[PDB]
Amino acid sequence: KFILELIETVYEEILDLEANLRNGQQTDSTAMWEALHIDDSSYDVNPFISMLSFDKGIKIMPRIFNFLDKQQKLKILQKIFNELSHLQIIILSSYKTTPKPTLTQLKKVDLFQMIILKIIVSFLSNNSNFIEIMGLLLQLIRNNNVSFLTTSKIGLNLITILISRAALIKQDSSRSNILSSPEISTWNEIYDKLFTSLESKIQLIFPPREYNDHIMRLQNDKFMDEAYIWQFLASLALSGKLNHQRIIIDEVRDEIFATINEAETLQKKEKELSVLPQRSQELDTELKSIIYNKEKLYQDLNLFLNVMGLVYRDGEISELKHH
Ligand SMILES: [Cl-]
Ligand SMILES: [Mg+2]
Repeated sequence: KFILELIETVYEEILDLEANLRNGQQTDSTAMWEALHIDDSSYDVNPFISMLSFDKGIKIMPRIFNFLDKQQKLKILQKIFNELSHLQIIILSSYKTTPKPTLTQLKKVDLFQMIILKIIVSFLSNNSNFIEIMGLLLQLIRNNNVSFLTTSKIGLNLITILISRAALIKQDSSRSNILSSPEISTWNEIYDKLFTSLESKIQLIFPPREYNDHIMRLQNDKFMDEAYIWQFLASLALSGKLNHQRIIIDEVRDEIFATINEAETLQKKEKELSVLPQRSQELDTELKSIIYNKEKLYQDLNLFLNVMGLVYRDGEISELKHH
């Protein structure tokens, strides 16, 4: 393709950069940047966006990013948030639009998650200010079916990364009154724009059990791993007013009780395994696995419950006591 040639020239441009890095020369990504075709609108679909559809394109991204400055990194993120709704890996990771992913589609989703989102997190955590997060957030909000996005694992995680970083800086800055009025106001405007794009569709962040089942079989284990769903719920809740929080917890209340029920079932299985005398190692690894799964369900729900000042503990939801 025209995209494989681009990947080879980008790669060569990388090796060049590395030699100059290694030989103590100043680094210049100008040619690497050009080779990505980030501003190129000649084609139906941008060639850098197209490059993200290839495992190889994905796998060289950390080395590309090693040579970019912050302005270049930001520009790349901006490009990604504009094309999000029709970005392949989003379509691939939505249960709506890809209700039965194959193993290789899954591994692709994981690869993108493992590599691209890791880079995005490092970048935003080491190089970002409130206004840049706001802009990325507005941009996502303006240019996508945000709810559709939330049905995607990558899409949701991208929202959570942005939203938790914003909350974090606002928290670190609040301790000494850094952050202007126009910024706190804009965040509450932007937050409320995000919120209202999700209102009444929040539960659609949880995929159908059927879909969960299909995925469990492909990966060979009994494992809802939905931490990323609860992490999103926690961050969404953390930045809302009481009104926002009551709406949220009301909309996901069936999922809260299904998770509690899931946890209670594992707790019962744990008890009946625990009373058995002189177990074999295989029985004991069965027991350790049930315990771990039980604890993960606790910890994942409690992530969200804690933000509402609640805690699930021993079959009960009670008021979280910090003191
Ligand atoms: Cl630039
Ligand atoms: Mg309302």
